[PDB]
Amino acid sequence: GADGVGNSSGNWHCDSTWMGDRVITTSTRTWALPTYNNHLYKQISSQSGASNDNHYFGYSTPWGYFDFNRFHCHFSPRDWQRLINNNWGFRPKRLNFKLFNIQVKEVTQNDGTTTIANNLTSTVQVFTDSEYQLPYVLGSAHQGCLPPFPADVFMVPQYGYLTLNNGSQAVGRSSFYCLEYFPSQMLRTGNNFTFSYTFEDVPFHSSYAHSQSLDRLMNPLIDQYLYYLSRTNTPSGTTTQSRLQFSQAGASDIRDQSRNWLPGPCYRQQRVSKTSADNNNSEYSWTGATKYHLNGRDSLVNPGPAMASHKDDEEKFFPQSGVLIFGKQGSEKTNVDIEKVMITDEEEIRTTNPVATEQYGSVSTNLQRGNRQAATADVNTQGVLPGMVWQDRDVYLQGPIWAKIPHTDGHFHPSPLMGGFGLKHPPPQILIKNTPVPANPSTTFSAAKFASFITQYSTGQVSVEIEWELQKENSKRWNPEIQYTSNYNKSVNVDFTVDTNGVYSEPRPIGTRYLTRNL
Amino acid sequence: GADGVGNSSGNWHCDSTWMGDRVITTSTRTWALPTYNNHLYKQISSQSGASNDNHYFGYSTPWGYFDFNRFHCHFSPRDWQRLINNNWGFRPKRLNFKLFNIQVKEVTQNDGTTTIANNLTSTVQVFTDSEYQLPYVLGSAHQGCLPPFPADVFMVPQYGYLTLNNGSQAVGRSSFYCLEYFPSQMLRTGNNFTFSYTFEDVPFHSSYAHSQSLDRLMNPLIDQYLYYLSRTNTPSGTTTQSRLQFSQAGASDIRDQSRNWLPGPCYRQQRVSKTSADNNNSEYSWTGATKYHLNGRDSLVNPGPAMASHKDDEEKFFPQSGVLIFGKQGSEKTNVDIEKVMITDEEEIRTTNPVATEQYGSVSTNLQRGNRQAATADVNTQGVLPGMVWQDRDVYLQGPIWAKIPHTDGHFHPSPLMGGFGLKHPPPQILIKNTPVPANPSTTFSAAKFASFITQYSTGQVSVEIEWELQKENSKRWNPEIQYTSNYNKSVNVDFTVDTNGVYSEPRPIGTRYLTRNL
Amino acid sequence: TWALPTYNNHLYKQISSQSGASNDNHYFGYSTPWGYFDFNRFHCHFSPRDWQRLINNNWGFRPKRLNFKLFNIQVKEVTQNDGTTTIANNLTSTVQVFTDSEYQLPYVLGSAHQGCLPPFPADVFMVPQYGYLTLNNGSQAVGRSSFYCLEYFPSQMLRTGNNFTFSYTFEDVPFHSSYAHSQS
Amino acid sequence: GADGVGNSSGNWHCDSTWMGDRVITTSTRTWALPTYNNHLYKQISSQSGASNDNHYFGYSTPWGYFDFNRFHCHFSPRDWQRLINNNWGFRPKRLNFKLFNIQVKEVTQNDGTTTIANNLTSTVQVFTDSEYQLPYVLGSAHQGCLPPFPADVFMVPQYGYLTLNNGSQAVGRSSFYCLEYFPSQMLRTGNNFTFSYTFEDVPFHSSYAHSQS
Repeated sequence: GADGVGNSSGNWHCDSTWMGDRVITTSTRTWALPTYNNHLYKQISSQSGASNDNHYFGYSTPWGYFDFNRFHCHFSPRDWQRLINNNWGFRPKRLNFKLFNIQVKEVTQNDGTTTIANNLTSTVQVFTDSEYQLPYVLGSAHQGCLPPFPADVFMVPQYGYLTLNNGSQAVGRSSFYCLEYFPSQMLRTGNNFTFSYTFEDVPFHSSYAHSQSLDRLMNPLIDQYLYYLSRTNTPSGTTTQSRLQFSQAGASDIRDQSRNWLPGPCYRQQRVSKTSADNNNSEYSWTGATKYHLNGRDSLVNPGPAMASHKDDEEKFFPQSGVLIFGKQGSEKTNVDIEKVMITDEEEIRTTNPVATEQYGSVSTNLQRGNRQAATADVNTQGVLPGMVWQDRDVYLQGPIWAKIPHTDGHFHPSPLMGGFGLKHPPPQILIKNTPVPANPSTTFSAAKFASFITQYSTGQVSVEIEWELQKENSKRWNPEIQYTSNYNKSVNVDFTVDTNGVYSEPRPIGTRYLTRNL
Repeated sequence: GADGVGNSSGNWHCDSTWMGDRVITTSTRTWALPTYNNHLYKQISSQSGASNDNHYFGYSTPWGYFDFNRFHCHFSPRDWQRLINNNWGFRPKRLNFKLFNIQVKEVTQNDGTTTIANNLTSTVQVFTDSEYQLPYVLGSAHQGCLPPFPADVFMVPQYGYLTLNNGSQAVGRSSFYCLEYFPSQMLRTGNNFTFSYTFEDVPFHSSYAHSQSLDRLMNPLIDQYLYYLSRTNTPSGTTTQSRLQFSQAGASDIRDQSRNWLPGPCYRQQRVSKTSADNNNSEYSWTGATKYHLNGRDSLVNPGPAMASHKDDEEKFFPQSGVLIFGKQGSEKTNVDIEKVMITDEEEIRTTNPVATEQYGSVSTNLQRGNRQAATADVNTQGVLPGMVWQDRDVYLQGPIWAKIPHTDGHFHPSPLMGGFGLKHPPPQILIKNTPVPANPSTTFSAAKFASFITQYSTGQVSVEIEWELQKENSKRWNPEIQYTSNYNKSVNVDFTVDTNGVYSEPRPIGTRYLTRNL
Repeated sequence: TWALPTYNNHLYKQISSQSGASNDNHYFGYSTPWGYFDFNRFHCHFSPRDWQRLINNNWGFRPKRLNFKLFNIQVKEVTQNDGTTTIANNLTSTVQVFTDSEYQLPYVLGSAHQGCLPPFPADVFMVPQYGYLTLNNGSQAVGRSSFYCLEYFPSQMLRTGNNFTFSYTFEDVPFHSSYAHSQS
Repeated sequence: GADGVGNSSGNWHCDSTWMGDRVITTSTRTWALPTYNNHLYKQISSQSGASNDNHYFGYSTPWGYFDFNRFHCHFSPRDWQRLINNNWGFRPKRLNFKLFNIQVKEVTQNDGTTTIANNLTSTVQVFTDSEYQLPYVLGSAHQGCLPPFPADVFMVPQYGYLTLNNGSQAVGRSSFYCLEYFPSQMLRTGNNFTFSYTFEDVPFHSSYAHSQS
């Protein structure tokens, strides 16, 4: 804190710089914090009637929180292009955070019109847990981000959490956390708040696409010295007899060649098309879904393991849940049409990961003999076999930056499914509250709890700064790369700009992988 | 060794201390060592008639060995409760071992009654391999532990080993080890023996249970910004037509929400019930078992991969082999009833690992089209997919502490299946023998091998000390934890105490995980 | 977080029992405008979980030392004009606080009255009024009964930006016994 | 412990001296220790039929114990008379204790007559709790004192204890103590044992009678 009431508690830094190695990003927004719940905790549970897998049990706090998990908070559409086109990889070294210029208003509903006036003595209290002692809500891809466009004002979302349940009823192991029981900093008008954070080592995200499929690793000019079994039986006469022949695989085959590697694992998806006439007429939405079954209830697998989507020369098809889906500007919550959503497309992983809608391969069912013919079956699911390789999912732009690895005895390969950077100790949650002000107590002592409070809210500015590390590309490719370009044709509205009514919108999803590497 | 015959070679430390960080444990027992095999090695094989998977080939040595692999050796029932209730994790830093007060008796069977007298000149010889050159028998959960109750006397078990076989016949690669070909220390009455050992780094065992299921990671109060496909077709008229709608998943669904993680892998089990009337009438014991097939013979998977057992609000069911089973005091070897065994229950892993008796999930079989409806199948088995998490099995109390990782080119996540700590260099085996004494050779030279020896046995005391490291809990949970408590009601006998005949017994299994953490 | 009303309209009053009453129900005393803070109860200082390190893990405990303070004082004035009240800051108003520490007042604490700090940290509570009793005969005072004016102590007058602190040290006291005996 | 098997582990001090201020007393006895219970603990309870106030619940250990709680152990009838006639008060400042010359015999019941022979390799194990962690049996005025007359030989009594009961049945708070779970010193033939102790301040006992009512 500092001097106040007529002295600002901070300026607007809010700029982006590029040092040739690392990137430094800063952004600033204006927020408004209501009082939630009327200053009291409440338990919340699902409805009486409900599906067995829709039940939940939890609590809802008066507190509220700041979240920037999304890139578009930290990157303009132009700054995003110093990154994509020019770089193979990037990772989040370090960040910095602060709040300033806090001011608290009180409102009076007298008569039919409200009035709003400053309360200079009121306070706001803020803390960051940083010991990871609370349930961690971030990384679930909720709403309430800092707006992508710097001039908008946003509303701070409410905080809540869930724990173990049986039906709609709690179990004995379920925990209840009172946020009032942490140390926090009470901020009056002239006071300000700061903290800084340091990311743990994490591998770079890969913004390259491969220039070679795992099918073809070799030169066609030279034959292998290994043999495979080419032909099972021979035409000895008008009737064939069994004779085993062997061959060496050259450029005329290439399906029969020996290899050191296999594609990544798969957990299979249903296929649907964007053309409405192609798809079947029924509800398969839930029945045809791919699911995992945990403790007697089923849960859809929305992102799934990373897989190529539409195969080759079919754009029309995408896996049912297998992809991320973003909404356009101003889309309603429920039952919205096809042209309102923006469906992501991942074709860049064809070279390693298998297509989401097709089988991994085929495997031999039985042992052949003289009188019993061979047989085989398609394998729809694979775990990880020694000697396989894969890629991860794009981070895109408006998608999530990081997620927290659960605390467990084992985990295989931490990278999270939606995208981005798995962290064992991610950026800590920041929680904020309006301190309650009692209103006009009775003259005689009571001992009952106060039901009456002054109605008030607060507002101010918030600033975030992150340092990013870059991985440059060095490549001998002769011919030019594919780049991200805005169309040069004329239009009614420019892309990624405000319209005539002052509404900022994002036309399309933008993925991170354009530049090409060889496998 | 030291001065002897009238001077003791050691005292009894045998105590437990708690330093606030690490635990130090000591225990002392009295043992008796017979001579086995009549001082000679023998090969042993399975019976002539036998199942193809019951064959074995091996050897049986005169030597015998000390094993403490079990916690109840090192922990009383009370000492076990500063650990469980007060701590999140513990691991075995260091240990210490010694033998002392050796005395050797010789017995004469003359007439119809034996007499037993000291032999002061006889010796006992002891060694520890420590280079891991012998077959390692420990970790197979055999009998012969130090007794749990300090006042009992125990018998030292015989040592043997198995190697490659074909049928009941040996192969050419099978190895034969003569324990006489190691250096050993010959201990006479006044002599004593010691060595110490240091555990390699191993991750803490997790004595917490999770307060959140992997289903629910998020706050119900806020909607996601991601979309899923809610409804496949639309009622355009008395007949429906295909139209794709999308939706955002809030608290009213939660089965459709996007997630960054998946449950652990599964290899499925058959389900049985404790109520006798429920189960089917037949022998499915072997036929309905889950098995793995190695070199043309089948082997039951007794512990299996770690899984939750009875699901939710069904206690009555447990997986067929999927759990550990302990016997009560004085239970016979074969065909014992249901109320004699103590069946362990693992419900604490529901939040991550899937139930042992149910499928992992469902996967799409085929590609839909206009005229072909969607279809899907249940997946009964999963390997490890990137981005899954799981937990390990409880160590309990009377179960095994550690096991030795096999020496191999690769192994995934070493932790062993029964429970406890996988070690690449575990505590070395200690082997002990009675030195043979010839009896009255003939007056004329023979050159035949001696068939006649003095009949004798030895006894003494043994002491073990282990240092344990503790991991304290720091938690903001408001409401109280579940703890382990002995019932306060009156009873004929107290639990974990001797009866009226002086027989110590353990009433129930005690697992290590009570205190709760958030996922 | 607390809220302090003005009691009695800024004046002392003597109080006595009712005219008709049982001989053992009579009392004589005074009621002050002042009000007081009391935490005499454990649930103020211990959550239900923190209470379980103590019980399960320990034979005895005693209160070595304590520390106390008040901060973020703000004073509101209310206007009853018409049918609806309005409430606004008075920035120049003060609040005055003292601790006797010489044990010169009647000591009300330890009688297990209401008005503790709430057990749950998010609640707001109301500061209770202070009063005391002295010798009586029937409903009438005796000559030895004493009258204490709290205005006659030194106190600290706290305006909006001011704060208050003091600390205290317990005298030696034997541990409380949280064991039960295993032998009769 | 020390050298043994042909070397004594201690002498007989066993004397009384008077310094004009403080008294120093010493006494020595010979003991015999049987094995009790056949090397195992047993719970013990009262009989089925019994009065409500005669019920008890407890355990009986294989262990046995030394007790001198009685003056006649430490005072002859003559030494008792400097004290009484010549003094107003006395209190127990300090004590010292030891065991020595341990020898272990083994017995064979063969035929109709027993034989008894030395076992030189056998041991005896002794400890003192000193942290007061066991039930304290002493001070209940049981039998088994060191004899008053120095030439007698005595038998070491068995140890046992009681805890909470309801009827003849145990309650949940009742405790079970295994004496094997203490550190102890294992004494072979040539070994010996010692410890010393210091009394806390206690007021003198009053050996005067009043000359005024």
